[PDB]
Amino acid sequence: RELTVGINGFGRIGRLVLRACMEKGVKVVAVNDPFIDPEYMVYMFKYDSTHGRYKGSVEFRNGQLVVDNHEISVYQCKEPKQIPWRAVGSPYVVESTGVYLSIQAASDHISAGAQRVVISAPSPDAPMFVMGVNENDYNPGSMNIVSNASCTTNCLAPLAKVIHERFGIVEGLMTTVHSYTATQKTVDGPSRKAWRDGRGAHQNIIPASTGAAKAVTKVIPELKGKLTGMAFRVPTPDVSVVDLTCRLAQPAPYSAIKEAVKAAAKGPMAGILAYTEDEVVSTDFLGDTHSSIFDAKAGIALNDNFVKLISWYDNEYGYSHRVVDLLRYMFSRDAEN
Amino acid sequence: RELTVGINGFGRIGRLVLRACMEKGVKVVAVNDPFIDPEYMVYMFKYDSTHGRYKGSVEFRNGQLVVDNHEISVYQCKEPKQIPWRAVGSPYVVESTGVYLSIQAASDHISAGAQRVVISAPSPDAPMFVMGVNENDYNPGSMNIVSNASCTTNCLAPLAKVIHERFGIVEGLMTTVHSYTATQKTVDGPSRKAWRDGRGAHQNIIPASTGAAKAVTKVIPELKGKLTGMAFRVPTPDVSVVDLTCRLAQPAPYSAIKEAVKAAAKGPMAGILAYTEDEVVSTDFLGDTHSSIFDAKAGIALNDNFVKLISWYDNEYGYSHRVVDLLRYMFSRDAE
Amino acid sequence: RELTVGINGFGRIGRLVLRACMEKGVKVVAVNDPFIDPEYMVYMFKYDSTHGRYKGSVEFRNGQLVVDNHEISVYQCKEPKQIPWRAVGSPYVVESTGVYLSIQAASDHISAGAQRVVISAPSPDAPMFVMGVNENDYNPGSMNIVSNASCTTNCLAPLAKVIHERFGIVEGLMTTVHSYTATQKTVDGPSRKAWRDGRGAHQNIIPASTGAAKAVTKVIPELKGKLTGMAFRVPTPDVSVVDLTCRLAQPAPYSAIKEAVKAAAKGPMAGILAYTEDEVVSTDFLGDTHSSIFDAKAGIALNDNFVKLISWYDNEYGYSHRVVDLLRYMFSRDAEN
Amino acid sequence: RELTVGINGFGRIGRLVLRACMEKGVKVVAVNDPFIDPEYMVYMFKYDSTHGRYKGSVEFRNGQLVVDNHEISVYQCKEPKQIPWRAVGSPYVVESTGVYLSIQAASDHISAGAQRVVISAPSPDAPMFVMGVNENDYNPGSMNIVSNASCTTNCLAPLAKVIHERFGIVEGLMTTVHSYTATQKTVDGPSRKAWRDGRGAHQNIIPASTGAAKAVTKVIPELKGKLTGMAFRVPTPDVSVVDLTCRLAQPAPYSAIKEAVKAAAKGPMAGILAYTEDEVVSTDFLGDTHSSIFDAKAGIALNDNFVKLISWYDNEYGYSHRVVDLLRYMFSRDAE
Ligand SMILES: NC(=O)c1ccc[n+]([C@@H]2O[C@H](COP(=O)([O-])OP(=O)(O)OC[C@H]3O[C@@H](n4cnc5c(N)ncnc54)[C@H](O)[C@@H]3O)[C@@H](O)[C@H]2O)c1
Ligand SMILES: NC(=O)c1ccc[n+]([C@@H]2O[C@H](COP(=O)([O-])OP(=O)(O)OC[C@H]3O[C@@H](n4cnc5c(N)ncnc54)[C@H](O)[C@@H]3O)[C@@H](O)[C@H]2O)c1
Ligand SMILES: NC(=O)c1ccc[n+]([C@@H]2O[C@H](COP(=O)([O-])OP(=O)(O)OC[C@H]3O[C@@H](n4cnc5c(N)ncnc54)[C@H](O)[C@@H]3O)[C@@H](O)[C@H]2O)c1
Ligand SMILES: NC(=O)c1ccc[n+]([C@@H]2O[C@H](COP(=O)([O-])OP(=O)(O)OC[C@H]3O[C@@H](n4cnc5c(N)ncnc54)[C@H](O)[C@@H]3O)[C@@H](O)[C@H]2O)c1
Repeated sequence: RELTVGINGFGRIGRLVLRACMEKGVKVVAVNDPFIDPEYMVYMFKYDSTHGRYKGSVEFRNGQLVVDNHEISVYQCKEPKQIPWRAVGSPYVVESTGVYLSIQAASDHISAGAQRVVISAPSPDAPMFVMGVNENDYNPGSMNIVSNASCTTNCLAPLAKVIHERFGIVEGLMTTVHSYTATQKTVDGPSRKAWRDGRGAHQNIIPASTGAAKAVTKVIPELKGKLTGMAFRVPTPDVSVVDLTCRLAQPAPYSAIKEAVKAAAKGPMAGILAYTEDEVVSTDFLGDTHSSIFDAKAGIALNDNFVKLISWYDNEYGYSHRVVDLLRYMFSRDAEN
Repeated sequence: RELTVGINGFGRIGRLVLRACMEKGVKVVAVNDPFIDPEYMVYMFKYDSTHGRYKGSVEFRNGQLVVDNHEISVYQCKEPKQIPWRAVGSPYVVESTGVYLSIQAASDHISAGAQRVVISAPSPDAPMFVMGVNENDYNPGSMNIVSNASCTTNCLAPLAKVIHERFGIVEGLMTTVHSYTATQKTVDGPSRKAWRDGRGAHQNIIPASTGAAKAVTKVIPELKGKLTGMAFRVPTPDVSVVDLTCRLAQPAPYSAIKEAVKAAAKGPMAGILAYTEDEVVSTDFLGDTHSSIFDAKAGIALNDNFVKLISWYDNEYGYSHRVVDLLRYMFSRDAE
Repeated sequence: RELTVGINGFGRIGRLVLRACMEKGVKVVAVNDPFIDPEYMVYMFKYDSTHGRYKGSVEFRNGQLVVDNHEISVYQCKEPKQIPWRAVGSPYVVESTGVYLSIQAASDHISAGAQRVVISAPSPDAPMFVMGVNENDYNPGSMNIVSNASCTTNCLAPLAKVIHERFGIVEGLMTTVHSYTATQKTVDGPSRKAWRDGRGAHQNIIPASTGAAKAVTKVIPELKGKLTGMAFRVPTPDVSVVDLTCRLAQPAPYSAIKEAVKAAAKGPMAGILAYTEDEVVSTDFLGDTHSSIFDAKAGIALNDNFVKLISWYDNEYGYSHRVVDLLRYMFSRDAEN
Repeated sequence: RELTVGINGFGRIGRLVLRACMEKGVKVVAVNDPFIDPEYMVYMFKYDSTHGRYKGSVEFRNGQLVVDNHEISVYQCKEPKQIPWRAVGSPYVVESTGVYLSIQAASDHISAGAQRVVISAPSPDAPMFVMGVNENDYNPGSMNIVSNASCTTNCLAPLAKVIHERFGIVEGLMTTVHSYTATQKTVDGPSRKAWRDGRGAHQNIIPASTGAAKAVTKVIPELKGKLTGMAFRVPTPDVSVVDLTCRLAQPAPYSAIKEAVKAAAKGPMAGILAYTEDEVVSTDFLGDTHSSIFDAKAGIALNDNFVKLISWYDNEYGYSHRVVDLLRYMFSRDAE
């Protein structure tokens, strides 16, 4: 009768989800990754190029990963249907492999003994949630497979909600200037499904499609047809920034925009949306747990109804924190039985 | 009876202007830079981290830089009033130091012997020009000091002109995702006039100003109050991209946008504005001489009146070619 | 009765081998890569983040890649035994996939119709060659599967040959400061066989084992037991540098070392070993076709018998040129029938 | 009756020295930097691209920088002779500007009121110290201006001492693969005193000098003529690694090398020299306070008398901690 968590895919998100669970006191009972044995998991969790050394103890024994004296079972399965989730008492599962994105693909975790699945990416069909925006729409009795959307959606949606509710978004287009990720290549190589994404990640500014802005209209249905966008991948290893250009229905002097964002940050979006007026740059958000940090000085108003709003996000770390927040939220709701 | 060019500030722009002049047959008679001696100028011109080795001969002798057998006088002065422009026959001067941006600061070149000055950046008061957009407003009678605007302005203005003339820009905002430059720092250091610009250039996405925010509506006055924008400096050493989000007056389905850009690129803006449908990334424009290369596949439309348009530019190389094109244009008009 | 070439694995080396063949007038009859279709091959060959746009025409039609009007057959096979080399008249095959490194693995090309194979990497057992060092040891009648060693070996061996023959190498240890490659990761990810190599390539200086110095003693047997070394992978996308610290038998004033290197560069190692006294840095060798460029000003002599010698190499481009040179050499020798 | 510290040059080293002082309870009474005002110092100290946000409070008021409630006077002088060190009670001064390296240049601090000066770089003439190697040679009677050598010297000297004392270094040569620094350039620009250092720092592997080449045999005189080396600057923003290739007198099988380093790290060089057998890379040492971290698995031996030894260092952070350790050592010795 406590939340327990299983992680499938011990990657950037998977490992940082474990870090967040340790920080928040969420019990992780098992990790599955066929490419990382237990001894190697210790190394990959202990040392991080982006987020530093884990501040605590990491060891292995008895085929287990032991973090701050918490024993975590380690499985080595290539397919969700192979994973023995029943053995660790039917945990809530984070699907962070990147390759099981549909209800059908993720449902094999349920039949292998998972109580619920949270897909750590947009899904073509599983219901999507962004904490601070639409988590109340989760239904414990009808949804065992959900999605926590993307990092970009988690940055954009809270800001879009604040702005739309105060001023009215008539239409908006967004760009994210985004750090490279594990799907990209060190040098020019094959990416048949998205050719630009094969090009050397460290050498290039790379345009890339993203459903993340429209995704904000799955989580904020009033914005259907009113928001879309795209990405540029650039040579930084973490932290990204949303640039939202929108036309507003009611006049929105920039002072009124700042006040609305601050009010949201201090109140209902505390911990999700933050507000700064400092002269920040991307590294200043390494390790930041917010979904969206509004950059007051970087935005521009052409006029009272046409503005460019800028918001930062640690795409690895903020998102991993939201995965945990969504799990905890789901569990508190699922207690409705 | 012929165009001759002097360069003040033998930097990224100054050296690439000399390369462009060599490519386009324009005679450079002198280069001034107090921080680079002739023998050192050979090395800095011969080897380039971004644009490769100079394909030709580079030597020094008799206090001169010699490129492909052309002798270039080398001066070593810290202030424009010190430079002996009269000794090399009153050249047209490129002001590419970054620190003499006003008519007042640049006029010292004229009184030191320069025939004309082209400031290689936006100016608070000198008239600004973008080839393909407003060069015809140059008035030989009354403009001895001019500006070639900025690299971003040279990318944005040709595209904005095409879109505005075809569909009508009601309002627009732009971003440039821009390579780092010489004003930035390798590691966090002082930049009291722009604090974010001091932060390590290779480590950060850095919000910043763009010269295009102010310059674009000087060169296209009809857009005054309808367009501005900002930059993010990112960890690439050259090539940048404009992302222009605009609301349009006339219906602008994306097929019509593509046909409008193509027409401009094949016609009046040939050599200035190009058009691609290839799956391009920033390195694909290293050494491209165009001002603006419209990326058809990267753009997105929300609807027929609200669109995001993407256009690339080699911020060092395209702009340097435009400096040379402006000089040749001025010289031809000065014969009136 | 002309050299014809088949490429297996159209990667950094595979594509740059095709560029070199075009430059040198070597006929490439076919390319095989299961991850790159013909239309996508056009794109990957045309545009290069490191070496610029291909200067010529690239098109596809009739299931073929057409470069400067030369038609090249394109195959899409995952295993060497699947490739129809007989269909294109028994070419000499470049094995540049990175995954068929042994005589046994590469021999399937022979049974599929390849006349010879050149493995574009060190082999555990195929005989290895470095142009300018030991190519004369190739035997047309006994070797159908050979190796062109590695980029580092191709840089080190020519210099080591010059120095050993003039002064005598008593012992030497080398480091290569080397650009990242396709085997590395954009962000921290799994590399179970070599853990450091999983760490983000763009963020880190990464120590990495290399058999490349000892490899110089397979190609220069007199140096057995006398040379080994290691690598640091660093955040550049191409071009690397050898730093060889050696104790010499005969006194070797640095002026005598420079003269020996120059004599080799102007004479028997022309096109293989070059010599500069300019104030060069890594980008200055992008596109350089030499195996080894000796940096006169960067080296140090502690004394007449103990020195550190520095030599540059474009690891992608120089090596790709040597693959072609070795093919042409093999073919001229194989004419012995 | 207590150590007080003044910092001249509030740069990478100056700010990280203030961080180290805050961590180690050392009182900083003043900071001087003509290029950073108090309000700007708050920002530059609070936010760090490499080492993260300062974990504490940072404010300005009354012309002062206030860190965790400690008031620090802020001066704005361009020359040491201008700095009012007497106003803050004759502090021990860190000279971390990079431009006052000689006894003669640094002595102006003494005549302006400094009790002592620690130059944060090798000096042509001031006596140089490496903690764990030769600090005992400091003579309070006769050394008011000293140097803490360089970061590479602080990595190399402790390891060289251990190896030489155990096995005897016959001869050695070293390389440091070193992160870029503030002296380097974002894009190819002028560096007339060291041409390769002008080339774009983020694009290139750059051969360069290391302060350790000359400094190591000043701090370990027994190695004079037996050790020198060079650097390659590469595209990382912090952390560097020494690669020491030496011929040894006594048999040195690699197991014995490991036991010798371990013994030093656990004993007399605790906090200075560390020892790891983990599969480490450069980022793993961000924020490490040790001078030298021996990488057991990365090294290689050709034979029992010829070996290559690898040791890491956070060039910014480890060195800044050593500056503070040297100041505290000097202060304790000055009580004699
Ligand atoms: N990195 C980001 O910024 C980010 C942010 C939000 C969401 N996401 C999403 O999170 C998911 C993972 O992203 P990542 O960045 O962590 O990628 P990653 O490549 O770092 O991690 C994927 C992990 O999954 C493991 N794996 C692969 N196949 C597996 C399988 N069949 N079974 C079990 N494990 C398998 C890999 O070995 C690896 O450790 C993706 O859907 C991604 O879109 C990423
Ligand atoms: N780099 C770009 O992308 C780009 C593009 C368009 C325009 N610009 C503008 O061009 C100008 C030069 O920029 P850059 O990127 O070439 O900078 P840079 O730092 O590379 O070049 C400036 C050069 O001026 C020399 N210099 C400095 N002070 C001088 C003086 N007082 N007198 C003579 N020479 C002096 C320097 O030694 C250096 O060689 C700036 O105004 C910049 O805004 C830059
Ligand atoms: N890049 C260098 O600096 C360098 C230099 C010298 C030698 N090498 C060696 O050359 C070889 C290739 O290196 P690379 O850098 O070009 O790697 P790469 O990853 O860029 O290229 C490998 C190519 O092989 C293809 N491939 C993968 N599996 C295949 C298969 N089963 N059949 C056919 N094709 C397949 C991939 O799709 C890819 O295009 C490796 O052995 C490498 O060690 C690399
Ligand atoms: N960065 C490293 O890894 C490192 C390590 C060890 C030692 N050092 C040495 O430390 C010194 C500082 O290096 P850094 O990397 O901190 O450089 P830096 O450029 O970051 O810092 C120098 C600071 O001095 C200030 N300054 C410049 N001129 C001044 C003057 N005349 N008076 C007062 N302040 C002035 C600058 O505004 C800047 O804040 C150099 O001697 C360097 O060799 C650097």
